[PDB]
Amino acid sequence: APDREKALELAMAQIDKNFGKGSVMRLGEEVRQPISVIPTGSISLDVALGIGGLPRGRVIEIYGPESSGKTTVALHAVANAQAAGGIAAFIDAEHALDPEYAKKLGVDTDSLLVSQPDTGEQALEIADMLVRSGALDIIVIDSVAALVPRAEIEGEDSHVGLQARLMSQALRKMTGALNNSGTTAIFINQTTGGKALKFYASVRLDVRRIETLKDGTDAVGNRTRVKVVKNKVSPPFKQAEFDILYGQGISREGSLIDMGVEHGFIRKSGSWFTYEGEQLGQGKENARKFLLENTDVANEIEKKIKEKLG
Ligand SMILES: Nc1ncnc2c1ncn2[C@H]1C[C@H](O)[C@@H](COP(=O)(O)OP(=O)(O)OP(=O)(O)O)O1
Repeated sequence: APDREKALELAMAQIDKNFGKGSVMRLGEEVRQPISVIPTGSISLDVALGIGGLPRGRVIEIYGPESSGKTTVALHAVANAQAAGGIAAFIDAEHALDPEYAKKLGVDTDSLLVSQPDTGEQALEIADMLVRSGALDIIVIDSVAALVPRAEIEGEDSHVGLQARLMSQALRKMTGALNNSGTTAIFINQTTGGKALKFYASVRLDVRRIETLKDGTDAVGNRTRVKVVKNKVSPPFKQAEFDILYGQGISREGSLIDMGVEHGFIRKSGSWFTYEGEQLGQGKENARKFLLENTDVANEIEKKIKEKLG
């Protein structure tokens, strides 16, 4: 009887000593703790990730439909890793970034590095050496797909001299660097030229806009769902949902009203949210309005919501 479970252990462990940690996991295991971790400014996602945020020194991929949220996450990530004496670098090859939105998200623009490569090759070289300086915490590439080769942009084919070669290369040599430097790297998507990225990424996130969050009126943002389809640091397949308000981004408040009930610290006495006797208000975003101004109560709720997990 114990020979099986014990033979599986000697073996299992054997697998880690040859191929790393998360080589063989078990969807249940809570096995743990890597101090280094950048909170995504989404308590929700953070636990779904298992280790409470994006691992540092690992390459990451956030993919999905347009306008779902991927970059809003990445930018929150920046802001966190940044508000802790972190130095971020945003290699922009889409010319889409909006500093006024980034600021409201807590990002330090003035101190944010911004490269606007010309060739895909350039971007990955600049990113590479820039990560080798071991000075950066996080680095994000906006749009994997928009990293076209020097050739495709000139004339010199029919697919052969590839992008999904340019990707395998840079990814190969840059993967190591990150390990040492302990810099964690976010890549945005929408394979294409990937097929190599999907393998490297120690964590892959499948983002998608589920609901169209309205505040009675009609528009305020939208509900985003995220499935962590690959995780070599914790158990995969967990998922999370959070609110994104056209203006502020991931709703901290909302993120609590959700967790607050999914964990009983708040009661649904019929569309009427309540916490320890006193009422928060009727209507999901009416309670967020309560949790907004009353930070004391939220601090305790967040505090209790955090103690109930880890
Ligand atoms: N500058 C902005 N001001 C206000 N809301 C914004 C802004 N940028 C994005 N949003 C809001 C509106 C959208 O419903 C939502 C989409 O987030 P966003 O981070 O742009 O997703 P994304 O970058 O993952 O997707 P994409 O693949 O199209 O690049 O966020």
